[PDB]
Amino acid sequence: NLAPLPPHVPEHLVFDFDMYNPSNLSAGVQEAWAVLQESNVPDLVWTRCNGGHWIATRGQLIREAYEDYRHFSSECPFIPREAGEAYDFIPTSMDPPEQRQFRALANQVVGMPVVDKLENRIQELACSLIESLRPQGQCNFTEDYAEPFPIRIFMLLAGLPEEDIPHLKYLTDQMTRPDGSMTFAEAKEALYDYLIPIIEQRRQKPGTDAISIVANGQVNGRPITSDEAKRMCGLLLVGGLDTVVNFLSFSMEFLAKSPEHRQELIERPERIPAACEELLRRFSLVADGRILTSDYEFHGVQLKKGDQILLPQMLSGLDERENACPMHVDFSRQKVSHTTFGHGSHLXLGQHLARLQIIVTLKEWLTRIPDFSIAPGAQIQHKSGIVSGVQALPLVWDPATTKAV
Ligand code: HEM
Ligand SMILES: CC1(C)[C@@H]2CC[C@@]1(C)C(=O)C2
Ligand SMILES: [K+]
Repeated sequence: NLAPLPPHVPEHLVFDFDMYNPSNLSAGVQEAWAVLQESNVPDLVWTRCNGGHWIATRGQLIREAYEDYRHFSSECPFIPREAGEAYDFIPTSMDPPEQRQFRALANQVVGMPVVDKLENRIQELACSLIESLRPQGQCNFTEDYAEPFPIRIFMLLAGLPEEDIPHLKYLTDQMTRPDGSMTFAEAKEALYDYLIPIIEQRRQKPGTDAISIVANGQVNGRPITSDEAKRMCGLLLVGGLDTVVNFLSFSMEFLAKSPEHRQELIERPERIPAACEELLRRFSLVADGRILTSDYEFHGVQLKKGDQILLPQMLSGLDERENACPMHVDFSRQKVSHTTFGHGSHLXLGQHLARLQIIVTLKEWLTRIPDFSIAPGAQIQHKSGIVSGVQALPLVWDPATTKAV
């Protein structure tokens, strides 16, 4: 239900948006969140859902809050409070000064030099999967590509067996879009239960994989601890298993529904990177937040120490104050403004990997299957959370229109 309204919150600021089951979900997730930017809604609102918390609804406030880590701490970055309290991943649960030293280590395993080394295998995997689907004239895109394409690459990078994917994917999903079977704390402890023996093993006998690299790594010139390594490796798993996996499906749902936009990319494939950026804006999908370190008056609103504030990364690029006609996809948009990969000191460090995976998927798919549609009669369902997603995406095409390459 709705948590009782705290005394310090004026009733005129109440807007009971449920980030885990938003009212207008049937219209699309981004559409469902964009209700927070309707004409009657203030820049900063209180929702009584999910224990009660603030929501910044506009790009300007979201950006300002991500910059001000002194007032807006990452210590408790998830809603609901019990999830944010249990959340201890590194670097995300940390503020400067201590946070930054951990970013360099994470960059060693998923940063640009690593992405370069993996790029041929990434390309190869996309081609392999797509060629196998091509003659079928149909797929369940979420499970036939959106999942295995990013996840098998992450498993390879981390040196984990592919048979472990269903278990790990289940756990990650419970931390971002819980189905009610597990609390965040339970899913976290299970993920750590998995990692503990692996980290011990790889500190004793290091390999070349990501976990070995992190577990035996150094931070600001001193050895990382087993526990710090566990808390970082957990985060890396969530990133590899539950980000681009969802994003690809939003993109592909859009392309199937939009023949005019596909054709643009078939006629002019060099536009694909710009298209990637515009889609990252339009189908932005992350929303986490921060906790107030002290009482603070922010844009005329009295925020109280300990208050949680959702700062939906998703909303910045959908904000008409940041981009004209924001629900329209324009691959030639001149200034594509978004905070899809975050803002401030916690900027996504997986973004080279993410962009490569998106760009590769678009290029390799459109080359082989230029003409495809949503299965006739299908209604695409979505699920909202910390990272939002597509429940299923049945696609169809005429094999005669495809090219084996
Ligand atoms: C479309 C794909 C992705 C999106 C939209 C995305 C989004 C984000 C966002 C919004 C943040 C900031 C969180 C915050 O400020 O609290 C973040 C941080 C982070 N992301 Fe990504 N991400 C994506 C892919 C990836 C991938 C593939 C990885 C690979 C491991 C990854 C690893 C990380 C890490 C390690 C951080 C923490 C940085 C820090 O706290 O200093 N992300 N990401
Ligand atoms: C918000 C994120 C996308 C970012 C990387 C994975 C994620 C769910 C986190 O816990 C930090
Ligand atoms: K915490």
